[PDB]
Amino acid sequence: STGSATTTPIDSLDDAYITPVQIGTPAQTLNLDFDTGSSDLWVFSSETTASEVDGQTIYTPSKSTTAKLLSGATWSISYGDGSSSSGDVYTDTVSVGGLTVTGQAVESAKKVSSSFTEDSTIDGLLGLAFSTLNTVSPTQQKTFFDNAKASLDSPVFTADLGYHAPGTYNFGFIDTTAYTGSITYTAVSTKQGFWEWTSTGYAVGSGTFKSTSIDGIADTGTTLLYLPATVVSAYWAQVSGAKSSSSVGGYVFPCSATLPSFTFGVGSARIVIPGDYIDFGPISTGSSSCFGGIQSSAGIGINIFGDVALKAAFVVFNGATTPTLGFASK
Repeated sequence: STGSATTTPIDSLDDAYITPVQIGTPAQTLNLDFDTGSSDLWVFSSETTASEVDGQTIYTPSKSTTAKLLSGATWSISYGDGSSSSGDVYTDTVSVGGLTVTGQAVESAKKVSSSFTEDSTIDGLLGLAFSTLNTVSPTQQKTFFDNAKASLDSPVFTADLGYHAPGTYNFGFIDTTAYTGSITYTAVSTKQGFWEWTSTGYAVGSGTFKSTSIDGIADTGTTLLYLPATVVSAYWAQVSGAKSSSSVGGYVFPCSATLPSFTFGVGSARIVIPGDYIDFGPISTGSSSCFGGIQSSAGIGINIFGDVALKAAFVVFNGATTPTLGFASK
């Protein structure tokens, strides 16, 4: 089997991407944030505290003839950005782009943090990291991909995120028309539950490539590119007037600037992030100070190849017995 679904930016900045997902019988379609940095499929629901729902579409398990309470199971998750959610668990039929999993754990939110409430466009998350990170207790549950894998034509999914445009998540096949050149594959460590890999270095603009190992995670659920402070300083030094602002929470730059590109290495291959992908717009409405899309990972404890990086590539998440990651230009 295979599946293919379009993923759409939630706003003009590409702050996140939403993908429609069919849950239950008859189908209830929710727009979920596919997140290769976590491993829970959770949704706003009829059980979510009413004051914490503001415009989201909810899953109502009582209206699904295939929903079953997973007795005694609860979940609770906290994300790197400080947001969180928790609740109980149903199993139900879940389909993405024509690919169907029966008996998928659907984690129903009883509580969500303010950041989730305040974002009316995201109805929940669909985790695509390794199932070892799943938070369901006392019986850990499998991700949608893990459940689908054996049935897929090939045990892979691909992320093809757009810049200020829709893109595609495919399951079970590699669309050879969706990228240019070849796909370069690179080793993955699953030790921390992430799609963790080592970039071979970077360049800023038309500058020389610096060969240096940068361990980090491929994370579709993180907006920005978080890299070591040395790398980030080298980038922003090429933008007149750019500075790190403790009050804003990262590097800012004059909105009048033209940003240089940023290149990262994948083995001997190179992925070029155009400068415009690094512009996250005014820090507040009407400001001439703009927020940067490359930020320091210092104090995160891990480097994160988030959407800024991934949307410059066609990315293969290869879930073979020994997982790997592939990157192609596009």
